[PDB]
Amino acid sequence: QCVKLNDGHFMPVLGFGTYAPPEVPRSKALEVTKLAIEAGFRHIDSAHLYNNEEQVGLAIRSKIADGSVKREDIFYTSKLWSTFHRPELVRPALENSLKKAQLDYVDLYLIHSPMSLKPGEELSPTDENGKVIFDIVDLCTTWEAMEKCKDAGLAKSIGVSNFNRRQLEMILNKPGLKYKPVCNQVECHPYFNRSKLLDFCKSKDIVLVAYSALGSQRDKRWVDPNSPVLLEDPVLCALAKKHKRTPALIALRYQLQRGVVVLAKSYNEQRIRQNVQVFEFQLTAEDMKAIDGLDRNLHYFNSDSFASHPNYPY
Amino acid sequence: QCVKLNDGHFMPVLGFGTYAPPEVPRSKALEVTKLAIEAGFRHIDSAHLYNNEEQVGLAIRSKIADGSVKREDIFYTSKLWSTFHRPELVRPALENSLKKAQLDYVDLYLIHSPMSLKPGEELSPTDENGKVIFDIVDLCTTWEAMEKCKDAGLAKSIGVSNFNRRQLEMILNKPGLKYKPVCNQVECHPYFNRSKLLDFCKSKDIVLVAYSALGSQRDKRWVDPNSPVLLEDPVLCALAKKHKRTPALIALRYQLQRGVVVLAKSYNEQRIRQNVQVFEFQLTAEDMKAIDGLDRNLHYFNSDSFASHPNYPY
Ligand SMILES: NC(=O)c1ccc[n+]([C@@H]2O[C@H](COP(=O)([O-])OP(=O)(O)OC[C@H]3O[C@@H](n4cnc5c(N)ncnc54)[C@H](OP(=O)(O)O)[C@@H]3O)[C@@H](O)[C@H]2O)c1
Ligand SMILES: NC(=O)c1ccc[n+]([C@@H]2O[C@H](COP(=O)([O-])OP(=O)(O)OC[C@H]3O[C@@H](n4cnc5c(N)ncnc54)[C@H](OP(=O)(O)O)[C@@H]3O)[C@@H](O)[C@H]2O)c1
Ligand SMILES: COc1ccc(Cn2nnc(O)c2C(=O)Nc2cccc(C(F)(F)F)c2)cc1
Ligand SMILES: COc1ccc(Cn2nnc(O)c2C(=O)Nc2cccc(C(F)(F)F)c2)cc1
Repeated sequence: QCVKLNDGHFMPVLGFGTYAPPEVPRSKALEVTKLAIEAGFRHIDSAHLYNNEEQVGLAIRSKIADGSVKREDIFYTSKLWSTFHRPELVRPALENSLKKAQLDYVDLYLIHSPMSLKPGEELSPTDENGKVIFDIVDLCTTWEAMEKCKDAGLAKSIGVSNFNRRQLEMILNKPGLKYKPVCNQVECHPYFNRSKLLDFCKSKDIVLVAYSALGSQRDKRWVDPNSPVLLEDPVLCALAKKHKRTPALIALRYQLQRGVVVLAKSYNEQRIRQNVQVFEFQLTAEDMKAIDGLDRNLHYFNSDSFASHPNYPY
Repeated sequence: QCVKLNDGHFMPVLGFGTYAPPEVPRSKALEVTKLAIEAGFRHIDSAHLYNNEEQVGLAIRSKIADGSVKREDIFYTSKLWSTFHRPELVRPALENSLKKAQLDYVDLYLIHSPMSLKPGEELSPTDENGKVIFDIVDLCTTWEAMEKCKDAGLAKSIGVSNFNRRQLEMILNKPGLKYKPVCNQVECHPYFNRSKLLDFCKSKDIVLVAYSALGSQRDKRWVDPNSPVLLEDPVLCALAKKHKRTPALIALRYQLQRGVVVLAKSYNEQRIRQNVQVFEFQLTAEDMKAIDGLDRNLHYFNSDSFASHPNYPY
C-alpha cells in the first residue's frame, strides 16, 4: 500500500532502513537489501552518509535483472549531505549518488539535515580540537537547487529531513517557491511521537516519515546507554502477547494507523521477513491510546554536541 | 531550613501557596494562612492576580500581633501583574499591594509573567472579539523599575516568574545591571521536572522555585481533565509505601533534594499540617532516579491561547 504525495507521486508506507555501523562489512548491505525486496519491501532508504549506495544500488539492479521487480516498482531514497548545501554543489552531489548506485534517477532526494557544514573533502570537517566546523547557508537557496534537480528528472520528488516546524515554514514561505517538500523524515517512536509536528505536517500536506521507529540501534557514539530500551517497554510487550505479534510489530503498526510512513532497519534475515507482517493485523483504538500515553519527548540522538549551530533542530 | 539568595537574603525552602478559585470565599484565605503559619510554614506566596492580598496580609499581621512570630520570621511574596509592566506603573503597583496587605515591605517581588498586557482596569483586557490585548514592553526597563523598588526598601529581594532561558539571559546581560533576579518561579513537577532550566539557573546562582509541584488544582478553565493525575502516579504511590508517607510528600521531598524551593497549596487543615512532614525523611539515590524517569514534558496549564505573544515562554 502507498500514500499519494503532494506532487502526484506515490510512496510505499513501509520502508527498509539501510544504515549499518562501520563494524558491519559492506557486503551485508547487498545481501540484506536483496532479502528486503524478496520479503516484500518496495521503499528503500539510503544516503551519501551511509557509505553503502554502491551495494544498495547493486541489490536493486539485481532484483530488476533477475525479473522479481521493475524499476517503477521500487521507491529509492537518497540524501544530500550537509557539506553540499551551497547550491552549486547540490546537483553534482546527486549525480555522484546516481553514479555510485548505478541508477538513472532517485525517487526521493532529501536535505539530510538543516545544519550546514563547511564544504570540503571531509564528511565531518573538524578543527584542531575535534570541533565540527559550521557553514552559513540560506537553506532556501539549497531548496532552489533541489527544485532544479526535480525539473532535470534526476529526482522524482524532493523533501527534507530533521527539520522542525520553524525550519519547515522557512521553506513554505520562500518567495517564488515552486515545489513544497513532499515529506519531513524525523525521529519518531512511542517515546517521542511528534504529535504536534505531525498535525502541522498534515495541515500542510507533508508526509511525516519516522526513523528510529524501533528505538534506534543504540550506537554508543550517539545514544546514551542508560536510556530505556523501547522494545522492552512493558506496554509494548503486553500488546505483543495480546495480538500474538512482537513489540517491534506493535511499534510499526502504531505509526501506520496514525498516518506516519515508517522505516525499519534490520540486517537479520528472520526479522526482515517478520517486519512485513505489519500489514497483517490491526490495533484497536484503546490499544492506540495506551501507546499514545508512553510519550516522553525522549530523543535517542545525543545531538547536544551540536546545539551551537544556528540551525540546531531541537 | 533556608537557602541563601544571591543578594544575601534567605528564603525558606518550603512555601505555602495561597491561590484559590473565586468559588472559595475570601474568608478562607485568612483562616488557612493562619493555619499554615501555626503548622510551621514561614514562606507565603501571593500575588495581585489572586484577589486575596488583604486576607493573607491580615493573617500574617494576626500571627505577629498574637505573639506567635515576628515579622522577620515570615517571608512574604507578591508579584507584579502583566498590565503594570510599563516602568512608571511598577512602584505604584507595589505600593498598592503593600497597602492592601498592610505590610511595610515584601520579602520578594516578582514579575509574574513575561507576557505584557494592555494597561487598564481588567486583569485581562479583551477587545470586541474576545482576544486579549497584548502590550509591547522592553522587559529590561521593567527590571530597572524593580531594582528601584529594592533600593527604596519596599522589596527586600526581586525576581521573575515564568521566564525561559533566553528571557533570563536578556536580563543577566543587560548593561548596567544592578541586581540579578534571585529566583525564577516556574511550573515544576515529576512530569515536567525542568532539569535543563534547573542546571542553567544553578550555573547563574538563581534559585528555581517550583509551582504546581503537586500537579496543579486541575481547574477545568486551565487544565485538560484528561491529563494524568500526578498524585495517583503508581511510582509515587510505591515510594509512599516504602517511606510510610504519602505521594504528595514524595513529590515535595523530590524537589528539596535537587536544590529546588517548593510551594504547596492546601486549604485543608490536615493536609496543611502533613506537608511540613517533608523535613522528617529522605529519598534514596535510587528513589530519586525512579522519579527522574517520570519526566514527560507535560505542563498542565493550557497556555496555547497565548502562543502568539512575542514573549510566550514555551
Ligand atoms: N534522516 C536521518 O537523519 C536518519 C537518522 C537515523 C536513521 N535514519 C534511517 O532510518 C533507518 C532505521 O532507523 P534506525 O537505524 O534508527 O533503526 P530502527 O529502525 O529504529 O530499528 C533499530 C533496531 O531494531 C532491530 N530490529 C529490527 N526489526 C526487529 C524486530 N522485528 N524485532 C526486534 N528487533 C528488531 C534491528 O536490529 P537487527 O538489525 O539485529 O535486526 C535494528 O538495529 C536507518 O537505517 C536509516 O535508513 C535516518
Ligand atoms: N507564578 C505562577 O504563575 C503560578 C502558577 C500557579 C501556581 N502558583 C503558586 O504556586 C501555588 C501552588 O501551586 P498550585 O496552586 O498549582 O497547587 P499545588 O501546590 O500543585 O497543589 C495542588 C493540590 O494539591 C492538594 N494537596 C495539597 N497537599 C496535599 C496532600 N498532602 N495530599 C494530597 N493532596 C494535597 C491541594 O488540594 P486541597 O486544597 O484540597 O488540599 C491542591 O489543590 C499556588 O497556590 C500559587 O501560589 C504560581
Ligand atoms: C536516534 O537518532 C539517530 C540519529 C542518527 C543516527 C545515525 N544515522 N543513521 N542514519 C542517519 O541518516 C543517521 C544520521 O546521522 N542522521 C543525522 C545526521 C546529521 C544530523 C542529524 C540531526 F539533525 F538529527 F542532528 C541527524 C542514528 C540514530
Ligand atoms: C499548572 O499551570 C498553572 C498555571 C497557572 C494557574 C493559575 N494561577 N495560579 N497562580 C498563578 O500565579 C496562576 C497564573 O495564572 N499564572 C500565570 C499567569 C499568566 C501567565 C502564566 C504563564 F506564563 F505560565 F503562561 C502564568 C494554574 C495552573
